[PDB]
Amino acid sequence: VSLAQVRGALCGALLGDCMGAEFEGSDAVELPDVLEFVRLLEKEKKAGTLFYTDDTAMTRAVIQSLIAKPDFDEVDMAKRFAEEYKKEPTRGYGAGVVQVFKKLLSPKYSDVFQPAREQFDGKGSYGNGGAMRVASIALAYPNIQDVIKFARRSAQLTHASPLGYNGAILQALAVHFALQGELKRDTFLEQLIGEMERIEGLPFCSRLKKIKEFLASSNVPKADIVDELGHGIAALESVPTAIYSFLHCMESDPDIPDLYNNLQRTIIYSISLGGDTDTIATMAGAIAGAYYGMDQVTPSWKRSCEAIVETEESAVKLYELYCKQL
Ligand SMILES: N=C(NCCC[C@H](N)C(=O)O)N[C@H]1O[C@H](COP(=O)(O)OP(=O)(O)OC[C@H]2O[C@@H](n3cnc4c(N)ncnc43)[C@H](O)[C@@H]2O)[C@@H](O)[C@H]1O
Ligand SMILES: [Mg+2]
Ligand SMILES: [Mg+2]
Repeated sequence: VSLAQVRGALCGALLGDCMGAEFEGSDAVELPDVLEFVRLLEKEKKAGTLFYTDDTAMTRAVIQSLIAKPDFDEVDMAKRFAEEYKKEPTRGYGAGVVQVFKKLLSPKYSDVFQPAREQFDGKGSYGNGGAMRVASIALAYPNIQDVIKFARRSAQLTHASPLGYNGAILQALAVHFALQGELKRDTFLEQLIGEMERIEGLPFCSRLKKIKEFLASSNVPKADIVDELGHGIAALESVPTAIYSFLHCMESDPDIPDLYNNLQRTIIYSISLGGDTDTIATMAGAIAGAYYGMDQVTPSWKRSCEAIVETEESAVKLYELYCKQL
């Protein structure tokens, strides 16, 4: 695993969040809007015109916890989540998860997992908020067993439903396997299916099997992807879609100009799917970034993003943590 890959993953996550943010929840977004957006963005004279959202706010909190406590400290991490919320509450947090932060900030809970368990009448959140921030677990911990147990724990601080935390594990594993050289598309899916069959044993495996079917077809319409995989706030309806976006964009897409590289193509395609665009693109962007590396994060794109320099600095620190774990 190279510095290029860790850098790529975090910068890809940042780009996906920043670029996807203006379209999130849009019923009307289609590819022409996204292509226009990109060509305008590339000519913007001022840097830093795209602000990040909760997806990145929580990512940065995860990273600062991993650097402060590299053996993984869920109490430290919970505190950083709640304090980040308190400091910048308008970044775009889910309507449910705010109550978790409020309870963590209160004196009443000793068990930092207990607020999450109380969400949605004790069923817990099945939102994608655990998955949107989880990439860095795969960037800090080379051992897959660590990736799984820490992805799960980091997610369970807000997402107590298995759909929520298994979605976070799935996203962490997709980044993990993308880091392993440049696996062939079919090997990558086989790796993910193998792991999720064990973990769920099966909603996420079902979606991964559909993905295998889609990848074996040609010219699959957006509507079929949306209808079968989803583009929603639920982890089940967003994490597989992000994985699909990444795997699809390993090859040319006839509607996206081939002057865009694979990572750019992945982000554009993700956003073009509509729905939860900042989170699907932040997840697909983390996976693509880990896979292709920083070579595909172009200067005109990355300069557009709030906190790019801090993000690059944090990628160097995560890389050193990863190397130390070896
Ligand atoms: N929240 C948004 N965007 C909405 C607009 C934001 C607006 N601009 C603002 O500033 O307020 N995006 C971000 O949140 C998503 C991830 O949310 P997370 O999973 O962290 O949130 P939460 O746990 O609150 O769940 C989200 C919603 O899912 C439904 N839900 C979840 N579990 C449920 C359950 N067991 N039963 C019923 N409903 C459940 C609820 O509708 C929750 O409010 C990302 O997209 C991020 O970008
Ligand atoms: Mg957001
Ligand atoms: Mg979102």
